[PDB]
Amino acid sequence: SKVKVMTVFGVRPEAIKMAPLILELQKHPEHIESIVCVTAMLDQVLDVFNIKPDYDLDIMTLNDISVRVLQGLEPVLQEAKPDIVLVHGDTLTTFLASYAAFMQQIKVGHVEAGLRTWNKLSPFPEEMNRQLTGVLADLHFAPTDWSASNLRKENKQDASIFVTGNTVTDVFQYTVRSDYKHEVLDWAQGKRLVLMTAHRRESQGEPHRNIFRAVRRIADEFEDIAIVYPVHPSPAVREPAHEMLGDHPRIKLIDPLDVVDLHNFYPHTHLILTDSGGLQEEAPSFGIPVLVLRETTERPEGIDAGTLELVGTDEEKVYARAKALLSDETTYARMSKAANPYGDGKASQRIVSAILHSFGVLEERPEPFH
Amino acid sequence: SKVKVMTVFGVRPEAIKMAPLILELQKHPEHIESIVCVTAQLDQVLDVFNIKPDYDLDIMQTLNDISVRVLQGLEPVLQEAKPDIVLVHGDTLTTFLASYAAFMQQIKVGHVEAGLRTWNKLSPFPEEMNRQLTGVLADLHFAPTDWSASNLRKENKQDASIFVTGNTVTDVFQYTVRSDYKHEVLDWAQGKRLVLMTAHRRESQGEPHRNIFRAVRRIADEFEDIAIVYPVHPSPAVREPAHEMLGDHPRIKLIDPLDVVDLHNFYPHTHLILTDSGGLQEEAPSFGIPVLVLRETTERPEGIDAGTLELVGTDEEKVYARAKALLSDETTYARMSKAANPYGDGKASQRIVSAILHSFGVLEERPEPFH
Repeated sequence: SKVKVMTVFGVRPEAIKMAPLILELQKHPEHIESIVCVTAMLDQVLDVFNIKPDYDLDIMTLNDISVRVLQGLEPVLQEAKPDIVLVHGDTLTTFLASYAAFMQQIKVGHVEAGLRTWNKLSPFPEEMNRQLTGVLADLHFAPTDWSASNLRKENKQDASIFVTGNTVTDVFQYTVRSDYKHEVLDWAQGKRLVLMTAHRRESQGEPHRNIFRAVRRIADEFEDIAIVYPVHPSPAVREPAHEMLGDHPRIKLIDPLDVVDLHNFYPHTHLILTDSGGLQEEAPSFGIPVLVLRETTERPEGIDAGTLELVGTDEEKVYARAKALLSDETTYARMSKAANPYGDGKASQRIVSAILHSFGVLEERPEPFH
Repeated sequence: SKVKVMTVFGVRPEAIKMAPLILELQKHPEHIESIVCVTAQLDQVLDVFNIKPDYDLDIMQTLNDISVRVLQGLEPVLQEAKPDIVLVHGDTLTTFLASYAAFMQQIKVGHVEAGLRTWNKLSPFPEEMNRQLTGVLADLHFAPTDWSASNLRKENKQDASIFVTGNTVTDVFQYTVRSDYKHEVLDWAQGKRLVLMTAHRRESQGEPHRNIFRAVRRIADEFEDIAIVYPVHPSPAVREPAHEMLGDHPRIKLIDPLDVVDLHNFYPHTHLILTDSGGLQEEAPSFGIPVLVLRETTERPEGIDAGTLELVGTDEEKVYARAKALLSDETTYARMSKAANPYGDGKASQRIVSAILHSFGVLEERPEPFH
């Protein structure tokens, strides 16, 4: 008999962040039996990573989902009798699965533990979901030292916290290929590829107008850049973007990129302007400095590490900081050299070691991630 | 148009501690509409206090079954009654579920008796995990004591959300104690210092009980002005060694366990207590009665910290010696009797209602905390 590890998730983002961990668990058949339970059509990502769910609950109101996840999971847990349920992040499923496991005295491991706004109403219900999971979790896999210190602020036992980095950083192995080809990359071939995204609804109109004027000026000023802008579908973005950026030789407006396309652009790209939490988390793995089109951010670790800079939404600031990053090779090499404080691409390895250690199979505590 | 407060309780003890708070809520009809929701897996308690449940889920059982049933039951009740705040008590599963049901409808949560911690999810199970889960859903924490509030601050709860109110257990004596009260055993004890002893914990049932019974016997032989009342655990593993070792002594009356209302009515007549009851330890010091605790430790420091309780263990000599001391020298009796019950002053319900009124902006000034 083995450590029976059941991973439970049920949305597209959760699936991608859990896939590399599941693949890591399957590398230890000596010590671990890897069970996968989906709550939920997440089989699209599961076909990429070639993950076969052993259970598929179907939950096609917050109270209704809660009841239905609890009902579905009870028989799954008393049949499989896992030693540890692993949940990810801050979905309703993360909390409900931890709670189903708590009610059968099954150990809980929380992947991406410790993220806090300390505001119940923002985000809702994710802040409450991650605080509830926080009280049910036996093992906290904190991506960062800031995450781990959130957990210490709540009086969690130090020995229960493992800073592992984020598994987001483990997916590039499965996703990035050399074979990879795109018309947009061919169009950008000889130039510094500048990747920009603005999907935040609250920046439509005046803020977008300001960003676009700064970007146009930058396109005009630099003859050795090619700006790729995967534009938000909304007419409230498409129109102003086409109107103000649509007929420039060094700006390609395109349809939003798939995750796999996005990951494959990263090796080719020089600078990012985004308001995406995802690009801010991933891009530094490839040396890409990120200028963040926001007044603030929820996560401090990127700022403090210098992988990201807040640049806001006003024209002068966006232009100036974009200019500075594209000429001043000192600031670029600085942001580019700083290592992704969000992970190594070895988080799944550390989480599996932490599970093995907690069950007495590994006598040594793995080295954290700093 | 008022602050609609729905109070939720599930078990006999939960109902008794919530009863005084409901009766206090009913005293503010200008500001508060009081609603009562029962979620039981009780009709005596609810009659003693004259409380009419407005709602009632007749719950049929794993923790998961209860969990699904309470959630299913409460969604209709909260959708209809549309309360502004849900009040929940202690560390029951139902307290958490009711808090969770409320959270999903963005309904405010008030937690009565918040902040009790062992920081061990395995003792008690599932109560420690239940009160931590409730702790993350509560908007208002009604901490019985400063120690309880300190636990909540250790968990990074915001200071303005914590109110130290005292415990509503000290609010129930007004409703249960009558001057008109009579009892055979009270008459038997008349003219004497009544020593009330209980021994309920299964952990001590054997040679610890024999050690205690021996100490009690030597105290019964020694003291002429003493009457020992022992409402014995009805289990033959206790009732037999008790009736064997103490049942002959004319200064000891072994009787059946007391109703809560009877126990409360003994308190004004009792000089001294020996117990392992967490209940007597919370209650008796409201009547200035010193308690010798028949345990090596207790979960809860506030009693020991105040001089209301002394840990005395189960070893014959120390039970004897500490019992003898409390019966012999005032100055020791006096230190313990005079110290204010750190668990409450009978006004907790009043402080909880003020906290609620203040949180809804009806009372502009933050009310003053218990001691």
